[PDB]
Amino acid sequence: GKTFSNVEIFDPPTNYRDPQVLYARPLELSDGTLLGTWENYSPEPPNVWFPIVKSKDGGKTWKEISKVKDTQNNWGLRYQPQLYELPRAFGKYPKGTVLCSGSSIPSDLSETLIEVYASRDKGYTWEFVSHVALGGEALPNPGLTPVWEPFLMTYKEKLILYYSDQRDNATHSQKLVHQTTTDLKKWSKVVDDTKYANYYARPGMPTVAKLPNNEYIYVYEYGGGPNPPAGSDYWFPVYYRLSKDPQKFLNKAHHQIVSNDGTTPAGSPYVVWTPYGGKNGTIVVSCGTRSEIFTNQALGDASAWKKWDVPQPTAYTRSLLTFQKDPDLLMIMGAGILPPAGGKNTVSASVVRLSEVMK
Ligand SMILES: OC[C@@H]1O[C@@H](OC[C@@H]2O/C(=N\O)[C@H](O)[C@H]2O)[C@H](O)[C@H]1O
Ligand SMILES: [Mn+2]
Ligand SMILES: [Mn+2]
Ligand SMILES: [Mn+2]
Ligand SMILES: [Mn+2]
Repeated sequence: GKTFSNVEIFDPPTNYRDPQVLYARPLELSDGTLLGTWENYSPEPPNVWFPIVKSKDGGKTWKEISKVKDTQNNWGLRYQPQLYELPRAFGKYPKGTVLCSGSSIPSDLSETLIEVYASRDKGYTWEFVSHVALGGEALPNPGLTPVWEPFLMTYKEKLILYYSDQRDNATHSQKLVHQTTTDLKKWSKVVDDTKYANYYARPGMPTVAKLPNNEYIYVYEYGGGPNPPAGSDYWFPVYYRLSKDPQKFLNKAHHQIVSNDGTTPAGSPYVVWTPYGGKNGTIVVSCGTRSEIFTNQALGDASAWKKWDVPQPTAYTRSLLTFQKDPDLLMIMGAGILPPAGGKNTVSASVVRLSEVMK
């Protein structure tokens, strides 16, 4: 069998700094190997790194094979890792190269620097490729200028790196932006993806998936979005946009995700698409404040979102992975909650079948 529930990947030493672990991310290679990583809050020195775990049995067991380390800044690789496998070459990086992007940040949190590292041997060793984006102080407060949360995706002959940007700090508390490259070394000028006229709005945490009608779905948390629930004054509802050209989300209409029973997912979302479920496949979305998954089999029709229970617990930016050889299988991976986490975060995962979950 392929399914399992709550398999522990990593339990941190008890002396790791709160939250100890956070922000889990998985990747499936073209040979079926799985890699995984997370924010690893070790006592420094040495500078923090991103651990790389590998599974050859579809996620049932895991072993650390390497670390991605900051070789450039003497700061560490600290926040928001993202793994990606090149589906075609980009200059001297061929198809099957594994990228790890993430944010290099000094211990004192005074700067943020989105980097790209590459592995030419399926995750055993890593090399620095390029600096992408430099920002200011690594706290999510209006007026500071950090960059955060890289997400990588190919579109035709470009590689696009989507992220959150606080550097337009006189006009947007935070906005969503991207840059593109064709060689992994030179990055285009910043292009806006989503921004809101309310200064205090904080769209954040972009993820993107490709749909079978040649459209892309772009999902984010809309901080400051309308209709915050009773008692609260600011919330992070999950919104999305649809576009044929994934460099042009900025001019598209936005849509809140609300399931047919009225549930409104909020926080740190993650989207994938799988061919499972019909000609439109299934869009699957997780959010960071509840344990269910949200599905859509109508190409993002705003009235067609459903919600289903799964065994994987709620986690900040809980992530998802679809398996190429079996589109019915979905991995759900998390590394716990935002601090204070009380020493209790671990990295874990579950693999479910959508045909079983969606009954
Ligand atoms: O990854 C670690 C966390 O990141 C920092 O939050 C950054 C904000 O996260 C978002 N979603 O809630 C926004 O896009 C960013 O502004 C936080 O300090 C830390 O725990
Ligand atoms: Mn243990
Ligand atoms: Mn523990
Ligand atoms: Mn439920
Ligand atoms: Mn079964």
